[PDB]
Amino acid sequence: NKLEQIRNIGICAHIDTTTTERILYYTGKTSAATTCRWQDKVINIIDTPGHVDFTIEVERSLRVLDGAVAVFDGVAGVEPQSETVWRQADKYNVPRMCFVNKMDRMGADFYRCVEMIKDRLGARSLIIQLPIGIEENFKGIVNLIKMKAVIWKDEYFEEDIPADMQDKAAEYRARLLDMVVELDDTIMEQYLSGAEITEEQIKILIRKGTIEARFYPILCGSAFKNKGVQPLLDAIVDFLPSPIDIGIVKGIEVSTSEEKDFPISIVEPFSALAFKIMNDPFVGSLTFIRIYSGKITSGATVINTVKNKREKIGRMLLMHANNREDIKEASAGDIVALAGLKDTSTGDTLSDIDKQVVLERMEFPEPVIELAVEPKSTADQEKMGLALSRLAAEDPSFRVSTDHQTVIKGMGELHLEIIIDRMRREFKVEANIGAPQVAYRETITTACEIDYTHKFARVKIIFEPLKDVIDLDKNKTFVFESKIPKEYIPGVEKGLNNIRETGVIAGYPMIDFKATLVDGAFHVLAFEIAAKGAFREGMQKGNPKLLEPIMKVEVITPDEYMGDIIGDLNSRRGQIQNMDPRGNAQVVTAHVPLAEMFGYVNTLRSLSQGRAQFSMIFSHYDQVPSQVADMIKAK
Repeated sequence: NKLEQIRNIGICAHIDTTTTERILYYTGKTSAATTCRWQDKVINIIDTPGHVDFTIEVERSLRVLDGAVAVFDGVAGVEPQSETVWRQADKYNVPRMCFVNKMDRMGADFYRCVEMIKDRLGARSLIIQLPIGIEENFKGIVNLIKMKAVIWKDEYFEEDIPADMQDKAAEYRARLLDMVVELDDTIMEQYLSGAEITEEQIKILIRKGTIEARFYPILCGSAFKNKGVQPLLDAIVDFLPSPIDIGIVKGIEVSTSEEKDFPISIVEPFSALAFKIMNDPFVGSLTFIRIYSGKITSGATVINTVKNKREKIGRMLLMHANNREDIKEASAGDIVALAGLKDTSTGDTLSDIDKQVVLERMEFPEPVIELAVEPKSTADQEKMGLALSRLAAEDPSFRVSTDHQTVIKGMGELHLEIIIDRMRREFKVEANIGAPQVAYRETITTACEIDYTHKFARVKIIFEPLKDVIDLDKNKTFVFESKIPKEYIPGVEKGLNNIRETGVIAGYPMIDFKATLVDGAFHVLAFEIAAKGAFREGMQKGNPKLLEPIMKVEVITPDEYMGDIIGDLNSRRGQIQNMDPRGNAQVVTAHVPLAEMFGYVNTLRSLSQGRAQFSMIFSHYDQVPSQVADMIKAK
């Protein structure tokens, strides 16, 4: 089966020639993904670096790849940057191997680095290699599976383990076997009875253990001096999962909103996730997708289930080390680039029309952070619009609005920082940005009726906080209903919708309420004036209250910092929801008001020596305390 021959991988390395360069040279004899071959497998190397700190992109990278190679600086050991990615991989139980690099550099200490992998990361390490020679003398590795040394001259060759290392080699051989036979009772009895265990036997258990994330095979080498890359390639093919081994992709069936495990299979309907959009001067914008089921041929019609818009498959490309290949068909397991797509963003799902699925749940929360923009001069206004809209399509969680001064709206600081930067740099737009503003909201607490007359039209309307209504069939923030004296019912809606943006307390939009038009009168046209007065006066009678965005904060930290981290979260009016041990770390889940989260990236770093990490998504609105409610009515 073609599907079992695939290896979808990331190479996670803190940029030191690099390991990935050596990988790419050996298969032949810049891209979001590169496809190459080793032994009898097709390897798809996902470029894991990106924003590198955005969080969303890192998790999306981890769902596209199926296994990972974690590369550790042989001289530095385990570094904060590598810990934090390793923790994210723990989240998804990504099958992983460790490659201890730079074994030729001054101070390179394989065994110190293995100790940090075991200690700092709490990873169960399966050492299948030992280094031969220290620093400048590093010459190769002892393969503990074959019990043989592999040496590189300056050509290479496999020989008996060097004499002065037979003690270490034979001791690690055992430690390996004790780890490996824990996954089977029969071979366990075979190893206990004294019989020799075959290499093929050992490779199978190592593979099972690696795929189930029971342990992590450790390898070493030197990409600089070009030593150890071939065995790493062999271990990638031998031990990292195929998409068959993953078995399922998680998602939602669109018609039912039911979450589901979708089987990875070519005979099931087509589905794919776009993970990077890359601009190319020769072929235009490329959308890289990982296909999880079904097939697409050029000319097929699929549907973008996040945008709910059809797309047509035109050009399809495979990226190799130094050439692109036009292909006319792609199928489950493949990673390919599509050209000329109309409106598809990273994170979007492309699906069969007959069965629509979404693979990355994409609730589009109302923006929490708002920024005022003024173009530098009257000229750039043309560039100031085309650029901000070209980016609001590539990213739907960003919005731009205008008051009949333009305003941009995002979901967090770093999110807006990246946009403003691409705005001035990539698009040569010159403008001036104001200071951020929290997107406060307003609601009513109690039901309130009001008969309002303008002169001459008169409406009589009941306002109700949705939490108390006795109806429904959907879930909108503002609900309209008219149990009516007039055929002008459309006129009341327009007025009510236009003015709720301007709330009664302090100018913020009113949300979470029904408005029931009951009875009226007439004598002209344009009832919006009266419906506005009803709202403007009525809503003061429903005990209106200011609302602030509350964020779901998820902090992954090593236990020693959690006391400080939790105390700081509570100083931000945060409320801890849960703690779960993951390895030797803790996952803290909290609700914190966005207003108290500015600069948390840098605070968390200084509180955890760089070893903690966090993610933040909009949770809900709730009422603001008295002290801040006065702080908001200040302006």
